[PDB]
Amino acid sequence: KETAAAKFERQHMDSSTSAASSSNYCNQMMKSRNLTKDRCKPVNTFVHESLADVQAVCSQKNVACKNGQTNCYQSYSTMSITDCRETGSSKYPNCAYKTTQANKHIIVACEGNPYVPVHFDASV
Ligand SMILES: Nc1ncnc2c1ncn2[C@@H]1O[C@H](COP(=O)(O)N[C@@H](CCC(=O)O)C(=O)O)[C@@H](O)[C@H]1O
Repeated sequence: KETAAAKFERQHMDSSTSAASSSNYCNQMMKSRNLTKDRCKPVNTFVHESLADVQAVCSQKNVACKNGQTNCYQSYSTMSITDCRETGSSKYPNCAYKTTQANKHIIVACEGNPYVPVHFDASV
């Protein structure tokens, strides 16, 4: 099946643009990345940095993960991100999201060889 590293790129990487322009970004992105298939995925973040810059986080600030593992890393720099969060009114199969652009540090869990993000833990 899809590796954890590949799923991360699918769910969280969008190096295309440097930021969210349109208010339908999330609606569009959540559909295309297969995140509205069976249910509406309620919350998701996309990172608008290069894959190299994101993978480099795995050699930055080591921190605990939410689940208590210690293979999580905080980015030294703030990154361009978009937070997608389902509206109060959203109902499958017409999944509806609010798009919010931010610049924040990301925290990711890293694993494997090469040692790359496999989970998006938080932005801060
Ligand atoms: N440290 C951990 N290492 C590996 N898996 C973990 C860890 N911790 C939990 N999992 C479980 O494996 C999934 C893979 O991480 P996602 O990037 O897909 N999921 C984000 C939602 C996306 C967002 O927030 O933008 C999240 O739930 O934070 C987690 O949802 C959790 O069920």
